[PDB]
Amino acid sequence: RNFNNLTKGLCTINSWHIYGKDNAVRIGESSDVLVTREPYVSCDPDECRFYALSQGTTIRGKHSNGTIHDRSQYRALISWPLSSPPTVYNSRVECIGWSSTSCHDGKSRMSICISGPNNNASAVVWYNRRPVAEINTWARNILRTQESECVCHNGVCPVVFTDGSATGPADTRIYYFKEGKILKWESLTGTAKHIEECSCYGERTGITCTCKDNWQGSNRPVIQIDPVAMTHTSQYICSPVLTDNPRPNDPNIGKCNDPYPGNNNNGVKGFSYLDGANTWLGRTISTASRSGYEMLKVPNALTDDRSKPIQGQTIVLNADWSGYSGSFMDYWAEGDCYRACFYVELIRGRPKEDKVWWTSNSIVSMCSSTEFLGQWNWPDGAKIEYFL
Amino acid sequence: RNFNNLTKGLCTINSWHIYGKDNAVRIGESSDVLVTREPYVSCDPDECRFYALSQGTTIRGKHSNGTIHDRSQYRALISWPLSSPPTVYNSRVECIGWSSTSCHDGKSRMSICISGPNNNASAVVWYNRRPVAEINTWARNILRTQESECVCHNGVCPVVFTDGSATGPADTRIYYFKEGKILKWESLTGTAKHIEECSCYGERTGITCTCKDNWQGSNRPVIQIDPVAMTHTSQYICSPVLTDNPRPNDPNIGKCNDPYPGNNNNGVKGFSYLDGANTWLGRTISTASRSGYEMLKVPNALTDDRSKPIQGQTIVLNADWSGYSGSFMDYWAEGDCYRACFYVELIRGRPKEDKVWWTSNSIVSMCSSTEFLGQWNWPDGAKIEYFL
Amino acid sequence: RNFNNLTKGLCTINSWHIYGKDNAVRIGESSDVLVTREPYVSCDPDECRFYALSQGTTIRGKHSNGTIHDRSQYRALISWPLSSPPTVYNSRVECIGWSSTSCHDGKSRMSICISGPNNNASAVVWYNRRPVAEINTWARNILRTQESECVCHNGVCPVVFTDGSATGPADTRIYYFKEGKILKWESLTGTAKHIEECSCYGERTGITCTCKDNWQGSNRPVIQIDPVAMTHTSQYICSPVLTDNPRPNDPNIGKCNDPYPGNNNNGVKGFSYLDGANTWLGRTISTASRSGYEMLKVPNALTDDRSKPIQGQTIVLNADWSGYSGSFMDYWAEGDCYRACFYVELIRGRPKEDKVWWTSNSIVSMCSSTEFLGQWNWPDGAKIEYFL
Amino acid sequence: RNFNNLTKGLCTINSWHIYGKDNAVRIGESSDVLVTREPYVSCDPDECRFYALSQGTTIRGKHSNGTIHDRSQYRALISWPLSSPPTVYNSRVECIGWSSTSCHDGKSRMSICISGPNNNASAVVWYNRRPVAEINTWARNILRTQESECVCHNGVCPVVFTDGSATGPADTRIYYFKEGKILKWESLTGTAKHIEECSCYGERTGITCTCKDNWQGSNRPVIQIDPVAMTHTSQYICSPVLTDNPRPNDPNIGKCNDPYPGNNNNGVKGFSYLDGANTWLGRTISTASRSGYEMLKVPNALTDDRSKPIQGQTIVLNADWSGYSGSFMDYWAEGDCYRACFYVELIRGRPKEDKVWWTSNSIVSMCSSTEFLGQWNWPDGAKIEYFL
Ligand SMILES: *[C@@H]1O[C@H](CO)[C@@H](O[C@@H]2O[C@H](CO)[C@@H](O[C@@H]3O[C@H](CO[C@H]4O[C@H](CO[C@H]5O[C@H](CO)[C@@H](O)[C@H](O)[C@@H]5O)[C@@H](O)[C@H](O[C@H]5O[C@H](CO)[C@@H](O)[C@H](O)[C@@H]5O)[C@@H]4O)[C@@H](O)[C@H](O[C@H]4O[C@H](CO)[C@@H](O)[C@H](O)[C@@H]4O[C@H]4O[C@H](CO)[C@@H](O)[C@H](O)[C@@H]4O[C@H]4O[C@H](CO)[C@@H](O)[C@H](O)[C@@H]4O)[C@@H]3O)[C@H](O)[C@H]2NC(C)=O)[C@H](O)[C@H]1NC(C)=O
Ligand SMILES: *[C@@H]1O[C@H](CO)[C@@H](O[C@@H]2O[C@H](CO)[C@@H](O[C@@H]3O[C@H](CO[C@H]4O[C@H](CO[C@H]5O[C@H](CO)[C@@H](O)[C@H](O)[C@@H]5O)[C@@H](O)[C@H](O[C@H]5O[C@H](CO)[C@@H](O)[C@H](O)[C@@H]5O)[C@@H]4O)[C@@H](O)[C@H](O[C@H]4O[C@H](CO)[C@@H](O)[C@H](O)[C@@H]4O[C@H]4O[C@H](CO)[C@@H](O)[C@H](O)[C@@H]4O[C@H]4O[C@H](CO)[C@@H](O)[C@H](O)[C@@H]4O)[C@@H]3O)[C@H](O)[C@H]2NC(C)=O)[C@H](O)[C@H]1NC(C)=O
Ligand SMILES: *[C@@H]1O[C@H](CO)[C@@H](O[C@@H]2O[C@H](CO)[C@@H](O[C@@H]3O[C@H](CO[C@H]4O[C@H](CO[C@H]5O[C@H](CO)[C@@H](O)[C@H](O)[C@@H]5O)[C@@H](O)[C@H](O[C@H]5O[C@H](CO)[C@@H](O)[C@H](O)[C@@H]5O)[C@@H]4O)[C@@H](O)[C@H](O[C@H]4O[C@H](CO)[C@@H](O)[C@H](O)[C@@H]4O[C@H]4O[C@H](CO)[C@@H](O)[C@H](O)[C@@H]4O[C@H]4O[C@H](CO)[C@@H](O)[C@H](O)[C@@H]4O)[C@@H]3O)[C@H](O)[C@H]2NC(C)=O)[C@H](O)[C@H]1NC(C)=O
Ligand SMILES: *[C@@H]1O[C@H](CO)[C@@H](O[C@@H]2O[C@H](CO)[C@@H](O[C@@H]3O[C@H](CO[C@H]4O[C@H](CO[C@H]5O[C@H](CO)[C@@H](O)[C@H](O)[C@@H]5O)[C@@H](O)[C@H](O[C@H]5O[C@H](CO)[C@@H](O)[C@H](O)[C@@H]5O)[C@@H]4O)[C@@H](O)[C@H](O[C@H]4O[C@H](CO)[C@@H](O)[C@H](O)[C@@H]4O[C@H]4O[C@H](CO)[C@@H](O)[C@H](O)[C@@H]4O[C@H]4O[C@H](CO)[C@@H](O)[C@H](O)[C@@H]4O)[C@@H]3O)[C@H](O)[C@H]2NC(C)=O)[C@H](O)[C@H]1NC(C)=O
Ligand SMILES: CC(=O)N[C@H]1[C@H]([C@H](O)[C@H](O)CO)OC(C(=O)O)=C[C@@H]1NC(=N)N
Ligand SMILES: CC(=O)N[C@H]1[C@H]([C@H](O)[C@H](O)CO)OC(C(=O)O)=C[C@@H]1NC(=N)N
Ligand SMILES: CC(=O)N[C@H]1[C@H]([C@H](O)[C@H](O)CO)OC(C(=O)O)=C[C@@H]1NC(=N)N
Ligand SMILES: [Ca+2]
Ligand SMILES: [Ca+2]
Ligand SMILES: [Ca+2]
Ligand SMILES: [Ca+2]
Repeated sequence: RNFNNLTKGLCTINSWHIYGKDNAVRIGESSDVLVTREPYVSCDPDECRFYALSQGTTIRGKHSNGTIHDRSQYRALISWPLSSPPTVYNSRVECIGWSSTSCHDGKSRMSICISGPNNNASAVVWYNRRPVAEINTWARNILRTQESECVCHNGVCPVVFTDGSATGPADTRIYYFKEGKILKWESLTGTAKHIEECSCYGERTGITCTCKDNWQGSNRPVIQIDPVAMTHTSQYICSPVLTDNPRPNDPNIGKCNDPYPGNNNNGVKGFSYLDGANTWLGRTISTASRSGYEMLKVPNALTDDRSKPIQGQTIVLNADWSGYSGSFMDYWAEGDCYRACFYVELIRGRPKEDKVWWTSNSIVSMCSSTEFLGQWNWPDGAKIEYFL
Repeated sequence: RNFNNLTKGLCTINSWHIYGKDNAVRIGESSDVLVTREPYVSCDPDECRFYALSQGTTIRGKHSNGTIHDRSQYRALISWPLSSPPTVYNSRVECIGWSSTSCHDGKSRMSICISGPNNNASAVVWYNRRPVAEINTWARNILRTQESECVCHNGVCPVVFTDGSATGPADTRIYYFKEGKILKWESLTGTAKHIEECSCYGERTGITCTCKDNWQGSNRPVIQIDPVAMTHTSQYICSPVLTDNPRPNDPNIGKCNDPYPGNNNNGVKGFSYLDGANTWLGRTISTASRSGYEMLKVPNALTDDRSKPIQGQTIVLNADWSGYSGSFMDYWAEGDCYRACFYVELIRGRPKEDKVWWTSNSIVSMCSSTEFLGQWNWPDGAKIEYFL
Repeated sequence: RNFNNLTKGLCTINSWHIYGKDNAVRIGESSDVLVTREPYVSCDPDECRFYALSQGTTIRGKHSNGTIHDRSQYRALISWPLSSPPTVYNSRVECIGWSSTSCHDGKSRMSICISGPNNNASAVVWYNRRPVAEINTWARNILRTQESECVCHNGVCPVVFTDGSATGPADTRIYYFKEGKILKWESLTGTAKHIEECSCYGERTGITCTCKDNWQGSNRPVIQIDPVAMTHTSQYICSPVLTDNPRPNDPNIGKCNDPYPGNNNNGVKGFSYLDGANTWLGRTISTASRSGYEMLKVPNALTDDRSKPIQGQTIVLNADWSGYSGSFMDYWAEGDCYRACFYVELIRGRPKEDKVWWTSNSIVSMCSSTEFLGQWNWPDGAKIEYFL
Repeated sequence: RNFNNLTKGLCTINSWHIYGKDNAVRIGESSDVLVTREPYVSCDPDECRFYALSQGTTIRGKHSNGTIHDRSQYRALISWPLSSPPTVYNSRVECIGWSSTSCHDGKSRMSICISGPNNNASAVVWYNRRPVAEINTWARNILRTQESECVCHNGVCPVVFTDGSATGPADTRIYYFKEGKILKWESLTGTAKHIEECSCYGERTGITCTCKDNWQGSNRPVIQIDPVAMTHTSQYICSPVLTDNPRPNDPNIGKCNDPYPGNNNNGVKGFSYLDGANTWLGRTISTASRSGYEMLKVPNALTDDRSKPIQGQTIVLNADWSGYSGSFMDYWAEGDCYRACFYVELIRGRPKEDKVWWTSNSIVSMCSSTEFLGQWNWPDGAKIEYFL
């Protein structure tokens, strides 16, 4: 086997087709399905799999009570076959913790899990299913990472971490791993003022990450990483099509180098594909809550502070709950281009649906098509009343 | 690995032997068995598997309520080991949607799933477990396909699709795929007046598909495909032994080039093996409903408008519910001929058994023998009262 | 891979050690464990597995009601990993039917299942997981076979079948298969007067089968098969240590060429290892019912009509229910001799325990040791009251 | 494949990072999780797995009643994927019995299980999943072994056994196996006065086992084995940091060649890594009961009868139940040193929590880091009240 190199550009995105859906909450009403949150998708050279942070209990289990909680000792990164639900009997534990990332370099997979109390957390870096390196908290305030896949080029896999405040300046670092070992790390540079939960993808231009500014911004910060030089830049998506949640209404001028104001101390993990005229942004439909999901074609969104949509696709109706979203691609597929993909976490239960005492989710996932395909909408599909 | 070529003729069919049976509804009374419908069987070079459209819930799950419904966002094509039931923990998701086909070309498997609303559905073509090509609705009226396996020759795998009315003229296309890519498509030609849910098999003569005319015909339309020239013809089975359901009683003269009249706007997926004196037709025993199943040896049924049975075998008693049926063969078996096989979907629940709120099925499957074997009958075997 | 040849003798049997136990009924009180009966064990070159006839329902399932029944359409030969229980999710279906045998020839496995009504049953012979040959009933009276593993030599795998009365002269045939194809069959010859449910093993001397005379005999008939010449002989175990059940008390003179009288029209499947001074016989402890199990070292039991035990080992206490027993060996193990093994079916439920409405079993299995090991006893271990 | 050789030293231990955790009791509240106890971890060259003695019932099953019991016929050594729980459907049975050890030699795995009544127990030695050798009880008083992994060097795998009194002098033997065959055994020599449940690890210096003195000692006996010469020595950990449970308070002078007095006829399985200045000892926090767990860096603990801690790490709070602990390492990992690892059994249920009628456990496991990582604590996490 050889390390994968990012040699292709993105395929032209003319619409999005259904890729995967697990219906986990529906099935888990009467099956041993693990409670999860913070899911994602990631491919090996021979298989693509769903990933998430388990809560170490099934949904029907009495221990599902209290699973709105983010960081217990009972959480772990698990993976399971594409579009199956995460069950006790089919889920493979990648590592133990409450914040994660994972990616295949073409030879083996690296998985990283962070665990610990708020003031003493640590990352353990796994490679080829063995622990290889460890990183202690540097700011003693909830060391945390992407919650979606990382990306590798010639064996080098950059990962974005943040340690420090969620409501003020924090200490973000970009680490560069190879075979699980730390080659290098660097402090965040550029104009992004706060970074969490980066969603990344790679193509010949390098690695592009769309993150969340939890502190002041409702536009999304972007980190662009050169995995050969092992350097990066940062800014915000310039477009006035704002993509965090909650967020203000879309203005006519966005902000390239500072947070667009209106909403503070909150946000949701999200993503974009930034590719000139082939640029597509994901966002919740609601400006107030994690409901609905849509894709919008916004030419040169990264650099054009006046850019507006010229095409779109609804993925989840505003009437239905969404959640985290992130990017991944099958780097090992046939063809001359990388097909952009994404997932949307469909959160069920607390805090929005409090008649149950649990919080979980299911997954829907799409990839791009060069056809202009008809659109459907893709709800979680479970009926909360059944769980009462 | 090499692409499979259709180099053999059918084995002589002198009776049918039991091949597989999953007892899914019996087992699912107390196990995490997924609700399904529209099942089939399909072989890889090293394994044969059961396939069906899941409803994204188990039978005992409260979400089984309402599963008479055909086209939700919670459906997916799944496969699972031969004669096991389709469980949450053993079912592999092939693609997402509510109409499907799948076949192995000798190197890898192609699976196709259609999803979307009635006026905006699309097919996604998967090859070697990756999405490769997409096809948008062309008539904006429930794009739909075979619901049983396709067949390949030297890498070319033809598939029959229909888009348009179920009760009048529609737009049927035959697509020719290789490695998931579209080589060619053509509009239906010939004398078949309406085409749905083709059941196909291949042999040195080419690929033969027996379909359903939902509009006016109670004889079955046939499409004969040359996978090298990538062309086809169509007509009806000439025999007065009528094989759709519901249907009129058998006359003494059938119809080769037009629907045999009596029953409109309904039908059931079915199959036949058309092979001169070695011809066998499948049909429900009842002329009114999906109950019973029998095989009848009807020499030259395809071409002889006076042909009658000279031998038969009961598969399911008229007292027991049947459903969809279709053809498949193990193209990778040893020997000098292809052994004809088929499955019968045994539907339980709604609309016929409405004391439960779900609709599901189990599978029974037979293959041909050159012996004249004794016959049994093969009911689903579940007791509805247990589910109350 | 090469066909296995029977080149070794039996290891010296000085005691029996625990080999496997699945505790199926205990576990099935609260797990999706299939109802079974007629179990056995059989090895591949890389794995040994448990086998049994499923009843197509779990024990806790309402369809377990009535499973005392022997021959429904819902039965199948299944296999599952050594010492695990037969669950819905881990059981592999080998073929469909209500009487079976199976064996690996060193290259692939042959499995045979019989299905059908009493007057029209048929065997389907599977090889490398595909149906290859079929055999119709020849006496129209419950065609039936070994219910434990067959044995192969240089690709030839003999199997004993019986068709006809259980209470009078019947038509027994020995079939010789290779790669699933019928090389030859012959009618039973020799002095055995009735043959059912042969338990076989192989060693350089040939293949030895210990069967059951259901009609008149409480001594066991023996069939000795030469798999090269494809011929056989038959007689009874000469020893007055009688090993059927029910049976009379042990006399001082046995019978070599006729049934030992006292009990008619009943019996249980059993086994022996007939090897001169290294001869060991299995039997129930009770003479009246299927309870208890013991091994007895009876020198030259096959040929000596005065032979008595000189050593023994209790396997299951008389206070505990037993059932069918049979022979198997790991033909692919290291060493200079074949280690004799056996299983005992531990039947729970009806008819002996009628407070439940089901009949099932678990498995215990032992192999021989050249040590003189201490003995334990091995009950099923389930408490019937828990199922009420 | 080649036999593994112990060619590396221990990595420098500066802290411990989370390695695995299965949350078995939490998950088993509503899933088919087997009741276990006496767990451990052991690696193959391509995978690391959890191991334990099943009780042949699930936790929610009614047969969980009475599982405080140590030695029934329903116990077996099982293994399952790292950090998954031991379920009916994912657990692989290694052998049958109520005391075990297991280890991979680089080519295949040896597993040993002891079964039988107290006065007639026997060990069966399995190699590459086949029984190879058997050992009868030599003292007729509960033949018993390590309850954690053994260690191999160039194909030779030493194992420590004890037969005889738990409250007085007993007969301990060290066996040396290769490919499951007995090369040699020897009686215990040295100054250890009672030996049970050795926890072993290997490094270039040889194989080091830390055991339990059940009779008089609250310091732990140590056996040091040369797997080439096949000889051993024994003594106690000299340190006054006492590590058995229950135990007296730590004095200022320990004992090298005799039991440190204060607590008789009890103890718990435990471990240490004895490596000069890189020495770390594990122990329960409580001196009275199996609660809490901590690691303490105690330079030259083995040889220095005045040695005290200079660093530590809490693993389980004193408020939480612990249990058995033992050593293992991934001998097949990359790098220039072997990374020390350990597991802690977290016992739930009886005798400490008697509102339930069962006894089971979950597992937490850590490995060493050369970083000085922040510490968390790792409770079982189940709420007993949920099981009522
Ligand atoms: C079968 O399936 C197919 C395929 O899915 C379906 O076809 C799809 O239909 C959907 C729904 O209509 C389309 O999505 C929308 O796309 C429009 C963009 O396209 C329009 O505008 C284009 C740009 O026009 C401008 O520039 C051009 C030059 O570049 C200039 O020519 C023009 O004059 C103008 O200046 C047009 O080019 C385009 O026309 C083309 O396409 C037409 C088909 O759509 C075709 O008929 C034409 O002939 C031509 O070919 C077209 O006019 C997006 O604007 C829109 O997204 C907005 O609206 C949705 C609600 O629907 C909202 O959720 C979005 O967030 C967004 O609106 C918010 O943001 C805006 C930007 O800031 C803001 O201005 C809005 O006020 C609004 O803001 C408010 O809400 C948000 C969200 O809550 C909040 O954050 C804000 O604060 C604020 O409160 C949709 O994405 C697909 O493109 C279309 N696909 C295709 C291939 O056709 C088909 O319908 C299905 N068939 C059936 C029968 O069902
Ligand atoms: C152990 O197992 C074995 C193996 O399974 C069992 O043996 C099997 O037994 C079954 C049941 O009897 C047989 O199935 C039937 O086969 C007949 C066809 O065979 C008969 O007819 C042949 C043709 O005769 C004609 O042509 C020849 C020349 O070609 C000429 O010589 C003759 O005079 C006549 O002109 C005969 O050749 C054949 O004889 C041969 O075989 C005999 C054994 O069967 C043997 O004894 C002879 O010596 C000779 O060797 C034989 O006479 C099918 O016709 C029949 O199917 C019809 O009937 C069933 C109900 O039973 C029905 O469900 C079918 O749909 C069908 O009838 C409907 O359709 C007809 C065609 O349109 C129509 O005419 C009918 O009126 C009827 O239509 C009505 O119902 C349908 C359905 O609801 C509806 O749609 C219509 O609208 C309308 O309402 C069976 O398939 C097996 O062939 C046979 N197998 C073997 C190898 O023997 C054995 O019984 C078991 N043993 C025990 C103890 O149980
Ligand atoms: C730890 O574990 C170890 C290992 O398991 C335990 O040791 C084992 O202990 C068991 C139980 O005692 C033994 O099983 C029994 O073996 C005897 C056979 O051995 C005895 O007889 C031998 C033959 O003697 C005759 O011939 C020799 C010459 O060949 C001659 O010298 C002698 O005078 C006589 O003529 C002796 O050689 C042998 O002695 C040797 O071994 C001794 C140890 O056992 C040792 O101490 C001596 O020094 C010497 O080395 C010994 O005396 C079997 O006969 C017996 O089986 C019968 O009894 C059981 C009930 O216990 C019954 O279930 C069996 O079916 C059978 O009896 C039925 O069938 C008979 C034959 O027809 C019939 O005659 C009986 O009347 C009876 O029939 C009735 O019941 C049946 C069944 O329901 C029914 O069908 C009939 O119709 C009728 O109603 C046992 O198998 C093991 O051999 C022994 N193993 C070893 C290695 O030692 C140890 O006990 C454990 N330790 C502890 C502390 O628990
Ligand atoms: C984020 O995470 C990090 C990493 O985990 C956290 O940092 C960790 O903090 C923990 C908790 O404090 C530390 O564990 C303790 O370690 C001490 C040992 O270190 C101390 O002592 C060292 C030795 O000093 C002696 O020798 C040196 C020369 O060698 C000499 O200089 C000195 O004067 C003295 O003579 C010191 O070197 C060391 O200082 C160094 O480290 C400091 C940081 O810790 C640093 O600040 C200094 O600058 C310097 O660098 C330090 O002083 C262990 O002694 C202790 O274990 C005892 O106490 C715990 C309870 O806390 C108890 O459970 C243990 O069993 C043990 O005490 C029992 O046994 C003793 C031995 O017999 C006995 O004497 C005690 O009385 C007691 O016995 C009683 O209880 C037991 C148990 O029930 C019973 O059996 C007996 O019978 C009896 O009843 C802890 O292990 C970590 O080392 C530390 N790690 C690191 C890398 O810093 C950090 O806190 C977290 N941050 C936050 C914000 O939460
Ligand atoms: C695409 C679709 O919904 N196909 C239907 C099909 C269809 O309604 C009729 O053929 C008429 O066109 O009939 C029914 C049926 O059992 O009659 C099953 C199919 N259900 C599914 N494939 N999901
Ligand atoms: C084919 C068949 O039904 N075989 C029977 C067998 C049979 O009734 C007797 O041997 C008499 O002929 O006995 C019973 C039995 O436990 O006595 C089990 C077998 N059940 C099954 N194999 N399913
Ligand atoms: C063979 C056996 O029963 N070993 C016991 C062990 C033993 O009783 C003591 O060490 C005294 O000798 O203690 C207990 C224990 O938790 O204290 C667990 C072990 N249970 C099992 N291994 N099943
Ligand atoms: Ca924000
Ligand atoms: Ca019709
Ligand atoms: Ca008899
Ligand atoms: Ca002690």
